[PDB]
Amino acid sequence: LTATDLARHRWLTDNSWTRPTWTVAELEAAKAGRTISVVLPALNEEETVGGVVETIRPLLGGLVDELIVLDSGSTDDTEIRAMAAGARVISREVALPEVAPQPGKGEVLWRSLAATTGDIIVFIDSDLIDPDPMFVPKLVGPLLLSEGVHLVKGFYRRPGGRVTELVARPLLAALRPELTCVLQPLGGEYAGTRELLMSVPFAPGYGVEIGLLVDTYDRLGLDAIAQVNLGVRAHRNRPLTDLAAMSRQVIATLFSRCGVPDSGVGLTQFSEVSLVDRPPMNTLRG
Amino acid sequence: TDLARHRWLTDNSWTRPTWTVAELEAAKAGRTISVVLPALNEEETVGGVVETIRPLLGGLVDELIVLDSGSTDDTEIRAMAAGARVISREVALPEVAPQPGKGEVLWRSLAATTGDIIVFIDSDLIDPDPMFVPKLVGPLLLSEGVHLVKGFYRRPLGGRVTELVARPLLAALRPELTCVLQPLGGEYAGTRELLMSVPFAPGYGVEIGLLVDTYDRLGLDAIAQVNLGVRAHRNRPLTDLAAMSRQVIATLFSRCGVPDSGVGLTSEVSLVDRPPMNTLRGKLAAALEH
Ligand SMILES: O=c1ccn([C@@H]2O[C@H](COP(=O)(O)OP(=O)(O)O)[C@@H](O)[C@H]2O)c(=O)[nH]1
Ligand SMILES: O=c1ccn([C@@H]2O[C@H](COP(=O)(O)OP(=O)(O)O)[C@@H](O)[C@H]2O)c(=O)[nH]1
Repeated sequence: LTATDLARHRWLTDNSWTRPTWTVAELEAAKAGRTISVVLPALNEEETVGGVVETIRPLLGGLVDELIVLDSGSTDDTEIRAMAAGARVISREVALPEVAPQPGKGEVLWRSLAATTGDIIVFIDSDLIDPDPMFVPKLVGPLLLSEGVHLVKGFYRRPGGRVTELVARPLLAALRPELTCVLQPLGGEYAGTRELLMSVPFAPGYGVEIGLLVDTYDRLGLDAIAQVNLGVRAHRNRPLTDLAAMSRQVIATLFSRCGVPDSGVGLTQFSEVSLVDRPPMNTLRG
Repeated sequence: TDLARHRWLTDNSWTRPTWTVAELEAAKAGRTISVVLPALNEEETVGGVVETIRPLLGGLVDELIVLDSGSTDDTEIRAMAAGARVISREVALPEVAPQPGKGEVLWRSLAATTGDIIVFIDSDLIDPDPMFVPKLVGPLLLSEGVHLVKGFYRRPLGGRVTELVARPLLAALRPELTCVLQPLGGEYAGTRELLMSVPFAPGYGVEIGLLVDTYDRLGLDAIAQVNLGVRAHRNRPLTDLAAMSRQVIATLFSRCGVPDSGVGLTSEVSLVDRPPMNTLRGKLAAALEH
């Protein structure tokens, strides 16, 4: 009944797949000379990083051209476990030597653009306990097969969370209502074209996902964004103080894209907030 | 900046209010106190809340009203049996058609009360305590310059909307107000001077709108907070919390001039305040300006 509703319905019809059952073989055949890089950001994920790598490794040399763990300064056994599991481990410093690192996830994903060569870049979190081998095929399907798509968001069915449903989706309803069609805007499993990703700033820390979604929308609208169901995953039960820090940075990043000033004041406890994006990687490479 | 917050907590926050009913009665100095419970279909709890306040009626408390918001259950009869006067939205402000939501109820109660101080207490509380009203009025009666008192609950050793939505948004847009522990709480008291003169946000936005307007107009030191006791976080469905969050966002955006689309969640979202009650009840308001 609203303009938002109407666009959502058609966008789901065209750009959302609850059964993204493309085969690896057909996706390989559709690459048409494009290459695919998979990047796992990792900070102290020794218990899970190898398991994630193991689910992607069978695609290496076929659908996937490179599988990189972009280490974020781990002090546990993340790097060596990623090595043994069959990934290429690259530090923030090796990825982009000319810029000093700053903390947070967004920095890692941004730097990975300088360390990878794929025409399509896929991000998968390294803290996943139950990774499924079809994540990468499902994420790249719309990029390889669907005209005009530059960003694919992977969502999970449940057997979003609190920040998604209380913070991100309500703020998008207020500020960019067409984007409320995206089921899991904060999700860490997603893929984009190099053309898109090199051309947008990267928000810091836990702002990176929402920043990329809004910057893509502001340039290209809903037509360029797709989503795919990766399967069933249970909600993680994270501490409220962590969720609040995430909510504060999601707010800061949304406000920075939507014309709202932000005090720069992090959370008052009885938190880390940065409004400093990294510039488009095109300004340094390519 | 934490110096501003530290000083406010030192002077304007009470974890253990010491006040007795007798000392508060003795401090009224001719001021009267109205207690208003908004109620929409609260038959299971409204009587218990009223019962905790009724012993104060005729002493500390001058009026005890349940503002019924269109209930179809036994809310009215049970509130009356417990000793409250029950006033419908229509009776409170008869010439203005009612609109839905909590903010409407609190706003209308201003036309149906005579107190120099108005105390709001939710009627859905499972474990009300008789010292709520004394604690909420203490800073209004015994401190100087306080106009709004927010009652907070200590938690066993705010909720999800408070900590993920309200506090982070205040950090971004009204940073001093992050010192308020439970900005969305429904137990609070205000002066007639303040409440009659501010617009009232609709629905679930009413509390945050009043907090921000008080802050802007009267300042941080006009706001106080008091610990009402230990209460466990209420476990509500996420969809309900999301609808509340969306309205909190809308009201804070209204108070900051952020274009809000008005688009709800696939939920009710209003961007329209009710005007200050002194615009519709000017003679009542003037009679109470004292
Ligand atoms: O500074 C950071 C923060 C996070 N991450 C990675 O980004 C993903 C999401 O991080 P989050 O903090 O949400 O999860 P957690 O680190 O608690 O598992 C995980 O794979 C982290 O290892 C990272 O590489 N650098
Ligand atoms: O339109 C409304 C919505 C709420 N309330 C009252 O305001 C308080 C807070 O409402 P909430 O919806 O949080 O509680 P619930 O109505 O779910 O018990 C309660 O005493 C409600 O009865 C009201 O009078 N009118």
